[PDB]
Formats: sequence, structure tokens, C-alpha cells
Amino acid sequence: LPTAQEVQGLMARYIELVDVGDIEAIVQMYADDATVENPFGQPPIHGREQIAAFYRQGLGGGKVRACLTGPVRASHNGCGAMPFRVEMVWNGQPCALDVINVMRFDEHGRIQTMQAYWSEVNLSVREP
Amino acid sequence: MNLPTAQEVQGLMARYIELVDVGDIEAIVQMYADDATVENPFGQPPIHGREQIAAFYRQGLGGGKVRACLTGPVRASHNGCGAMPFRVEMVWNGQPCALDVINVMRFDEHGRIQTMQAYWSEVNLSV
Ligand SMILES: C[C@]12CCc3c(ccc4cc(O)ccc34)[C@@H]1CCC2=O
Ligand SMILES: C[C@]12CCc3c(ccc4cc(O)ccc34)[C@@H]1CCC2=O
Repeated sequence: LPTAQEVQGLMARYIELVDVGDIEAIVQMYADDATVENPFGQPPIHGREQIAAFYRQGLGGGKVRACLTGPVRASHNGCGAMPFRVEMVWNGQPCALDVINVMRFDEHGRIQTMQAYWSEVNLSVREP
Repeated sequence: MNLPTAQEVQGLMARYIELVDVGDIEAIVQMYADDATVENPFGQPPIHGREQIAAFYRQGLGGGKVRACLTGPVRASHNGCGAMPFRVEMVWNGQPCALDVINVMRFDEHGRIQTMQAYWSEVNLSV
């Protein structure tokens, strides 16, 4: 079960994989039975295959970047929370979306749950 | 207020940090639901209810040398929840220190905090 420093490393690695759009590697980070709520408030998605579909739809068109915008906060029970900005182009408008992800890892270092907090108030038009 | 909208969550969470920054313990307590929980740091057992929460804030802030400020926007959902990054400044071992924290909060249908989870550990403390 990852220590606080191992959670910092895994959550930063997740943002690196999203930033380069490596869909297959992101899926590998999740437990085969993980659940993702993105954005939090929506019905969850459950398991690897649904999760893969999610990342393929969100990142497969390219033109998405993601970067930490502050440090990962990590707990002593395998959990942590991080702030980051997602950049995209939405029907010609360059946009930034500010997001905080909360993750719980399992005893194999895989993401068991993820909750991404954001809504449209966190979108803005902004050059990369 | 009923269940706060995303914009209302952003305002309430920002207000909470303002009140921490000036040490207004009684106003902080009034932001929580009468039976709210606080987990601070997340990973420790929850405390329950306004008196335990008041005691916790009096212990944390009552020395008067704590400041706090947002270090990015409040993220808000459409179901009355939100998350925010901020930095707390205080003294550790005789020197000025800073601690990065993220709070995740859920508001009830009266606009009061029902649950508080403050994510941080020693990996977030710097001098
Ligand atoms: C899906 C998305 C691009 C990726 C992305 C979004 C929002 C939250 C995210 C959180 C993640 O952990 C990883 C990727 C996203 C955007 C919402 C609109 C959009 O095009
Ligand atoms: C208590 C504290 C100052 C305030 C504070 C801490 C940690 C998380 C917090 C979360 C809050 O929502 C409000 C205040 C704090 C610090 C931990 C050590 C310390 O001096």
C-alpha cells in the first residue's frame, strides 16, 4: 500500500501519462476493478474496459495537455489529492480546465478509486 | 441557501479560507452542520459535531500565528461538493513554515459543511 511519498510519485506519473496522451499506460495504472467519477457528481464508471473508453474519448483526438499546478497532497492510508490544469481546444476556442483529482490506491499500487472535481465554472478561454 | 450551486460552493469554500486566515473560530464553526465530520488530516479518525469541531479549531488556530490562502481556484461540482488547494503558514520547530493542503468538502441542503476532508502530510511541510 503506497506510502505518502509513493502516492506523490504515482499521482504525478498519472498526470505525465495524461499529458502525453498514453491511453494504454493510464489504464494500466488502474486496478482492473477501479471506479472513476469524472466529473464528481456523475454516475461512476467501473473497471478497466470502461475506463479505457473514457480516456480514449477524452484524449484520443489529441490536442490535450495536463500539468500539475501545485504539489500532490498525500495521506498515510494510500490516498492523495492534486490540483492540475487540462488544456484543450473546444470548437476553436483554446481552453483551460482546472481540476483536482482525489485518488485511493490499493495494496498493489494501482488506482482503486478516482474522483475528479470540476465543473464548467472551472473552464476558461486561455491560450496554452 | 438550499444545496449550493457550483458557484455558491466556490464562494463558501473561499469564505472558509478567509475565516481561517483571520482566526474567526466562531464563524468557522457556524459554517459547519451541527453534526458535521472533519477528517484532518485525511487518514485520521473523524471528529463529529460542532463542539468537537470548535475544540479542534481552537487548538489549531488559537495561538494566533496561522495564516492561510488559496493557491488556486476552488473546483466545484453540481452536487454541492468542492475541492480547493491552499497553503497554511505557521511556525514549526521555531521557524516559519508552510504546509500545502487540499480540502474536499460536501455542503448540505442548507449550505452548511456536512463533511470536511483535509488532505496533507509531512511531505507537504516546508521551511
Ligand atoms: C475530457 C476532457 C479532456 C480530459 C479531461 C477533462 C476533464 C477532467 C480530466 C481529468 C483527468 O484526470 C484526465 C483528463 C481530464 C476534459 C473535460 C472535457 C474534455 O475534453
Ligand atoms: C493546525 C495547523 C494550522 C492550521 C491547519 C493545518 C492543517 C490543515 C488545515 C486545514 C484547514 O482546513 C484549516 C487549517 C489547517 C496545520 C497543521 C499544523 C498546524 O499548525
